[PDB]
Amino acid sequence: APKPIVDIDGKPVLYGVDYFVVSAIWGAGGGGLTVYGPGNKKKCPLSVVQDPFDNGEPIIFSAIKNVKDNIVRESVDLNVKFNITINCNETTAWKVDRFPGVIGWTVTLGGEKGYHGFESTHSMFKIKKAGLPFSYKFHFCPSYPRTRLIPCNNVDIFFDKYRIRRLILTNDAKEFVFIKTN
Amino acid sequence: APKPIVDIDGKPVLYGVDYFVVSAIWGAGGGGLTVYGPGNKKKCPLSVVQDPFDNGEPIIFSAIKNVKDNIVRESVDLNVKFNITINCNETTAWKVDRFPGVIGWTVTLGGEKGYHGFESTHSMFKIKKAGLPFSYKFHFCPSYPRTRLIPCNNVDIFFDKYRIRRLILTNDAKEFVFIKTNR
Ligand SMILES: *[C@@H]1O[C@H](CO)[C@@H](O[C@@H]2O[C@H](CO)[C@@H](O)[C@H](O)[C@H]2NC(C)=O)[C@H](O[C@@H]2O[C@@H](C)[C@@H](O)[C@@H](O)[C@@H]2O)[C@H]1NC(C)=O
Ligand SMILES: *[C@@H]1O[C@H](CO)[C@@H](O[C@@H]2O[C@H](CO)[C@@H](O)[C@H](O)[C@H]2NC(C)=O)[C@H](O[C@@H]2O[C@@H](C)[C@@H](O)[C@@H](O)[C@@H]2O)[C@H]1NC(C)=O
Ligand SMILES: [Co+2]
Ligand SMILES: [Co+2]
Ligand SMILES: [N+]
Ligand SMILES: [N+]
Ligand SMILES: [N+]
Repeated sequence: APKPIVDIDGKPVLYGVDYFVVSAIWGAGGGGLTVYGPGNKKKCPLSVVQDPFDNGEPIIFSAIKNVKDNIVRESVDLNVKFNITINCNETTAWKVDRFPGVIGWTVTLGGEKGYHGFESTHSMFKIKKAGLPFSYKFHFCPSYPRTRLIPCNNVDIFFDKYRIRRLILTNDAKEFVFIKTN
Repeated sequence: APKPIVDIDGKPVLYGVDYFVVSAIWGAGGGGLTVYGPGNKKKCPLSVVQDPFDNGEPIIFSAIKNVKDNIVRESVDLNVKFNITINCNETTAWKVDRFPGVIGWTVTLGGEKGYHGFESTHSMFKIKKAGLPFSYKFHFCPSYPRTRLIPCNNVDIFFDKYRIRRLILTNDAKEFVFIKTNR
């Protein structure tokens, strides 16, 4: 079986539980994850961004299949959402999609949950071990049937024209640790 | 008070207890610390090197002042040694010195403990927080009087001509975590 993902305290990361997802590297690159709109006058729609000032907002992982031990494991497709309320008309779940002002594929909100065909895989992410203590990266490469529209890639930070730290699909990966919220 | 140094399990690092001192970064940069000679036919004297293949050899920190709670704290001068036996006629304690064949100041064996003579400060190291989870660097800059011979600097890894991974004083710092050997 794939290895369990562990949190910063070495305990298994679990589905249905709030975690902060926080940069493993401190300083300029430090910060957890939150949401923000395009960055100009429009408030909506939202994408996933890095907050440089704090550990960000709580995130919950949801399993695709029934996972009886409730443990999140390496390189298994899963769903991701922020456990917060927002004022845009969309879910708080992550997906890969086009986002205005950003070339390429962005991690946005408005994601779906579960498998129900090709497009639902655009809401599936994998968590893989990275090269720092207790650290992981997000990777997009679903193992469920889908079209070839979105190429497989790691998730990393990209500074947009407003210097908002967007998460996008790209060759390199951002390293994160998981910190149980409570 | 300064914060405790913590080990990879988040427990305070203690004086007089064995730890492996292991690279925070995996892959090519991975491995703990051990000792090796100048790299040619001579076995002696020894310097501190990174073993790329495993967590290395056990290391013990010793306090310079009396530390009642026995906890190693950030930015406090301390002594470092390997808790191993060697076949060179020197102590297993770390110090900064010139080492045969290596340009600049190297972390070698043959160190002293405590504070008798200005030379003994060349065996004093500080552990400072680095920018990765549970990660730290060694910094040489003693807080006790000494000669101006050895400049303050961080400790990092340098591949010598044999590709032996020497620890030297330099601007950049190698990030390490501490793993209790009885774990
Ligand atoms: C998701 O966020 C919710 C909204 O913050 C959390 O529920 C809230 O938890 C508060 C304590 O942190 C408590 O005041 C509120 O009563 C509660 N609000 C509602 C509408 O339930 C929720 O936190 C979890 O669920 C509740 C029932 C408590 O057991 C918390 O300790 C749990 O963390 C967050 N997480 C989940 C998985 O829903
Ligand atoms: C320093 O290294 C010594 C030599 O390896 C350790 O002592 C040895 O520990 C062995 C168990 O790992 C035990 O078989 C040997 O009897 C013992 N050898 C001698 C000469 O004592 C020492 O380990 C600590 O002390 C011993 C007595 C046990 O209590 C161990 O559990 C301790 O870790 C190493 N550490 C120190 C602080 O001396
Ligand atoms: Co070895
Ligand atoms: Co005297
Ligand atoms: N916004
Ligand atoms: N040697
Ligand atoms: N001296």
